[PDB]
Amino acid sequence: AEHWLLQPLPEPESRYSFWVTIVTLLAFAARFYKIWYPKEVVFDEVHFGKFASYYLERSYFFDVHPPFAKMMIAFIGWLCGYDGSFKFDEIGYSYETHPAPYIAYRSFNAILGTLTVPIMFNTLKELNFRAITCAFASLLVAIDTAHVTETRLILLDAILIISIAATMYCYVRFYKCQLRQPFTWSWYIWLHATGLSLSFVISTKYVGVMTYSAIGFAAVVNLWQLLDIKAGLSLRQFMRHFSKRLNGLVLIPFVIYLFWFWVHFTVLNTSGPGDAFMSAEFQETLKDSPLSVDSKTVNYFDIITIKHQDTDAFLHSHLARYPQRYEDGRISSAGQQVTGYTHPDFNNQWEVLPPHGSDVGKGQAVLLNQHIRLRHVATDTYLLAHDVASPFYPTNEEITTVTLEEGDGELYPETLFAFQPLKKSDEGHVLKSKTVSFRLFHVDTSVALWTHNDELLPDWGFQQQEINGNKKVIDPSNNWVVDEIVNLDEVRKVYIPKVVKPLPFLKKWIETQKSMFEHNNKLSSEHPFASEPYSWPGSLSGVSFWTNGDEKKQIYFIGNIIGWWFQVISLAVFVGIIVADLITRHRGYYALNKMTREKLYGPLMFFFVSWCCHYFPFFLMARQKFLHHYLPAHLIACLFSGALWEVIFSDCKSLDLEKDEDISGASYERNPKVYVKPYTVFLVCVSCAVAWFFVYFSPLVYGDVSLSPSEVVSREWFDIELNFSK
Amino acid sequence: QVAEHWLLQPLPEPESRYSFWVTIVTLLAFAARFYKIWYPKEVVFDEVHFGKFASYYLERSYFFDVHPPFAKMMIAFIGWLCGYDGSFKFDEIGYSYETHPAPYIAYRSFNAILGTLTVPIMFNTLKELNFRAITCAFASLLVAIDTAHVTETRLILLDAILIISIAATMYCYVRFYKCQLRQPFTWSWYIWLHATGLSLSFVISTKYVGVMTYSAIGFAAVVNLWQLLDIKAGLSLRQFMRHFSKRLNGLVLIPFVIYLFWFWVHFTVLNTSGPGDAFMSAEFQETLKDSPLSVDSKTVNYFDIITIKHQDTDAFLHSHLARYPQRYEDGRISSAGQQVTGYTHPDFNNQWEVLPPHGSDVGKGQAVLLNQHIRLRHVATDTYLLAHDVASPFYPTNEEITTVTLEEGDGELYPETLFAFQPLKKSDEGHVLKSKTVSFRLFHVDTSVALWTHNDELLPDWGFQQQEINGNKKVIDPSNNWVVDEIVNLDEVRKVYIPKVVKPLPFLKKWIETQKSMFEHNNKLSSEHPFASEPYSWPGSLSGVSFWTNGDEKKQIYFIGNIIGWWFQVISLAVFVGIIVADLITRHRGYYALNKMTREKLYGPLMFFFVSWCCHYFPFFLMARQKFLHHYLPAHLIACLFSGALWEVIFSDCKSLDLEKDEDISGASYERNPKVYVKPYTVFLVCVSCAVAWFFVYFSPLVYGDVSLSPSEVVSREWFDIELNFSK
Repeated sequence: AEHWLLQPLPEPESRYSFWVTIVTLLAFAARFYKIWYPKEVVFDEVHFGKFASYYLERSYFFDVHPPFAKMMIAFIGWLCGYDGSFKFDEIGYSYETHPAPYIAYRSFNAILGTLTVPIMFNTLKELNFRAITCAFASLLVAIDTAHVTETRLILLDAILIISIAATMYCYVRFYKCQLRQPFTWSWYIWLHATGLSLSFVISTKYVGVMTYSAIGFAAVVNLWQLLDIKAGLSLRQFMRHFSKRLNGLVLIPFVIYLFWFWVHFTVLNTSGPGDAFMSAEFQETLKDSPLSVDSKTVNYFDIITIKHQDTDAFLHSHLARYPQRYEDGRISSAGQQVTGYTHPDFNNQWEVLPPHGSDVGKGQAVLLNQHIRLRHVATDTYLLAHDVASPFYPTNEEITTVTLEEGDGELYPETLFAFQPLKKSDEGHVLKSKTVSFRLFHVDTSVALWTHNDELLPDWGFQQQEINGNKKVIDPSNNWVVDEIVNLDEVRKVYIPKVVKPLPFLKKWIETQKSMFEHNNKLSSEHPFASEPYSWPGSLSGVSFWTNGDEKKQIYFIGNIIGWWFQVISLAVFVGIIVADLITRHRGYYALNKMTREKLYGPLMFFFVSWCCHYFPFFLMARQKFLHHYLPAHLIACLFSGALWEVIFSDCKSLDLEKDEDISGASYERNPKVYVKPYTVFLVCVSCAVAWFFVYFSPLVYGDVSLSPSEVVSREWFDIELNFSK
Repeated sequence: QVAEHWLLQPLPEPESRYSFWVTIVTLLAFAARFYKIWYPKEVVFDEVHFGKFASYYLERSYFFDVHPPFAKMMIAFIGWLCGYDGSFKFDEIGYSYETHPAPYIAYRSFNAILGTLTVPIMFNTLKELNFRAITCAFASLLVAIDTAHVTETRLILLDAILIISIAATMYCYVRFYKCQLRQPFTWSWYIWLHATGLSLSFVISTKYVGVMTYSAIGFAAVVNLWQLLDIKAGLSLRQFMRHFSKRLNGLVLIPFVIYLFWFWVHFTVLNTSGPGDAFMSAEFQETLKDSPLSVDSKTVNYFDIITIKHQDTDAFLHSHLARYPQRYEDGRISSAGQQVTGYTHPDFNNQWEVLPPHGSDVGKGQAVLLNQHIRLRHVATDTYLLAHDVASPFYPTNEEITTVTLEEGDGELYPETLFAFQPLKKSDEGHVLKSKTVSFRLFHVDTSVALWTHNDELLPDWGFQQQEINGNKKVIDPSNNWVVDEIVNLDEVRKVYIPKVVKPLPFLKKWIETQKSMFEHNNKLSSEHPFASEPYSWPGSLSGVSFWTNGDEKKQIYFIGNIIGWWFQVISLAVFVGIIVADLITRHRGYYALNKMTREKLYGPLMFFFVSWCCHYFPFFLMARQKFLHHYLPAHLIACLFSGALWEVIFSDCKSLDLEKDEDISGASYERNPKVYVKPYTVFLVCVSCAVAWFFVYFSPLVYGDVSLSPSEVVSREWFDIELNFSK
């Protein structure tokens, strides 16, 4: 496409500036519309918000994707002065109870999604297409429902898609500089800008290898043309092209990719949820967490305080006794009261004793799920649970205490407790203060100790929380932690500051990289929205991102079906045109003008092959896949479709059907007329249909409007299952 | 046209030299396949499947398989020629052919003939591509004495029929292409076109992997149609359309009719109900005649007295007046209830009356439906079958099965007497229960267990050494399967065998149903295999498959390629890619290193074999189902032709006359008869042949299974991921 791409622009710059401004303002309006809504965690915000928090805390985490895009999200949190306190644990968590800077994160993605549109516009402008063609192709991304939904939420895809758009643009700029004058300062700038953008693509997600393949193919095709003796280059000049492109497109981008891992390991210098994925040698490079520095192994004969996780109350006892009858007339034991108390005192102190007749001595660690006894230090009594109903809950057991003589006698079984782990995998691990949650499980009656703060004991229980034996052992509200060890040896009191051992960066990176590829290939899950590659170009199914049951509102991830089908038709029509051109030429019939062919076999073939690189490799992947994996291919299909329809509405005819205009010295029409009037009417009709669809699906893009069940069902077609259709 | 000047040359040697070498390599191939063909006198590997299918064809019993019928019908046809009746079932590996005489020597001999006849077809393929007689001999020798091709083609396997049909396809297509170059639309051109189509039909009618052979020939046929579409070919569009329509007919339409013909034969031979029925619709099964034996198989009605038989242990559900001991040997407490046991002999204590639930309007003579609640009354003790939350004698997690009195079972224990004949498939819920044909789980309604029994351990003296009957919590377990064997109280009107009225089904409907079932089960889900292997390991022959083992004699058959031969082919493929890349680079630079005739060999026959190898290798990387080393034998077969051809080219005078001039330009002078350096070429081929033959002899104990190896000799043959038996 040398003669086509070296032409002046087909229109004045003011027309391009007008249309790029309009489509950028539409893209801005579509992404920033109600950006504060929903005020809850949506979809994969549970992952990328959580990773932003771990960067701010400097806590080591593992993920299957490279660090760059997550560090960009974390960097916005850092600019907002966010500390990482909020964890984004589940979908539907309110941003009002724990203020994460979610508007700033969503706004950052909305900016990147908006800036993608003028990069797409300028890509076609640089390929010498008309301003209306550039506007239309960019509009197909500006008001696509899937591109809008993804680029307003705290997702990696806004950073991926802008980096792909920037890669395509920078490569087109590089290629025009290559056609005009190679080895100019501008040629080096655009080569290294293509490499930089390619680095950001692969540093966001490994699917970025498809963008390397697309640009790599185009760069190899152009290197082949420069290797031809007809190019007039010496082998030394060719080798200069090769070595400079290898440096700009492979070596420098690889150094920038490694730089993001170097930043990642320098920021994440504290032990965290990622430790389980790494070797002990890697974990030795991490500092102890600030929380772990105040943690200690619990031993037999340690005096401990036991704290409830949900109510912050301590397990407490005092010389007061349960009333012989509760207010409902049930009979209590008239035993010593065990209560939940929110203030630290001497009545919160329990000594951990081993079972009677055990060989277990002072300084041995308590293991999870081992039988223990708890002695209340202030009253010198054993903790006890029995078949007596609790004050407020007739089905739950009263928790009391017994004398040492009675508890070493007949009531011995009723004094047996265990620090039962929350997970069966954790049985037999060493109990530690502050870090190990457990259920305080009674061995004989099979209940867990529980407390609540919705109702307080009457005046006879000092308005303290009730402690009772809950029969629903698995209930997450039965969770306790050892808060303090009161009798900690001064040496034990002295924190043991792990000596951080250094690991060479390349060893650290190779280990993390192997773990990334192994976990990415080795993973199960399910996700009731996974989609095979054959369904993507049709947008035949989508993904539920968020639902509110009370308001009957939902966010649903789906493509603009009119826009996507228009692109499928465009791809099919182009294959038909190329096959027809090849057949007719093989018959000595030259239907198409040289300039039409330069558009078809240059920019359109470049986008078609680039789309193939972002679509067909997914048929070879056996892992879970989803519709969002097609957004890179759809982005290229928007450029392609805009370009194709300008060619179809151009004067494509050869001057002489019996003569090949590609023969050196043949006359050909250099400025094929575009039929602007019917072309503009056609583009307006398609744009109005795409805009109508975007408005019709806007309640599902924004989640901001409740739909009646009949309106929900009216948007269910193919394999689109929506919530609230009943 | 591609390689037109090369392929139109006279043969490089007299026909007597070709006749000499083809005879020698065919005699070697015969000797390698027929060596001890009677050994082992036992069922080996997949002989359990293909021997069994041969038996079902002879009995006319309907069976289902994931592969098309042609190759199995060829095996069955040898049995039919031997007067074999199909009595022997080939149920397991190691079953003796002496106790039940199947014509296994005749079946193995048929495959050994086909494996032997593959070798002269391969030889003649290269002869027709104008290669030297020694080149044809060497490429055919690489198949004649390959350990994998030998092992497969002497056992009762489909692969002998597949491989000869692929070899015949390649040969027939080369013959067709030479007729196309000389004079199109001759009688010989039609013969070879339809012979290519016929051979292609046999490939896809043997295994669906035969689509790779259609792709290889289809690509070559499209490339040649593309050359004939060229205005420079001098053909009118009418003459081109005549080529197109005749090739479409000979390579697609006729082969498809022959493929359908084998299914028509299959459904005409298999006209009786059989083990395949479970894979087909009731409408398909209505086209099958009943099985004679099942003349007494009949609808089970309420108030029928039945015997219930376990599928895996052949034991009947049995009960008697003896009681469980108050404590088992491990100290667990039993119910001290009446014993329910598995008994292998038919008696009066196997008799259970099928009763409807209490308060049902269901009368005598109404059919029992699958998954309906029922009660079972033991006829001899007048007690209801019961399951409860008491642990079984041997399995602490499984329930004890007992019986209760009528008064107690009609009282508080009523829920614990409720059973269902639970179908194996959810699709079969609400169907009529029938004796002998309908497998079910005997499901307890209250505790959600299935009745189960085993024969690895028998009850102690208090349980008369009978099988335990227990309530298995793993309901879905295939070992929980039961059948109604007999209806003891059957009325004379029902007793009279009811000759099912056979209903006709249109052939295309029958074929479409079977074909959908074939593809669904082939890509059903498969699993993992102690011998499954991935495509990347095949060209190296890095792992093999155990086919047979005898523990007493320490003998084994192991399926593996001739590693020297396979690595020589990998090197050959790599060298050719290097030659093509070097030719392309040098030409771009205006340097014409290679003579026109050398290029016609490289871009004609060698490229045809290279693309054909690619079609038989690379598509397996896109397949997510289980795969095995034998799937590469079609690609290896093509790689043998390729490697023989390539090394003749390397040992030829490949130089252009003028390195600055393209000899492909019209009117350029080129050397028409490039000299082969026959002396160093023959020494090279003899050295490689001696190495391949040495390897074949060294592995021959594992090909034939006929020699016991010491543990050190076994370990000396273990390399890479080759695990052999008796290494300890």
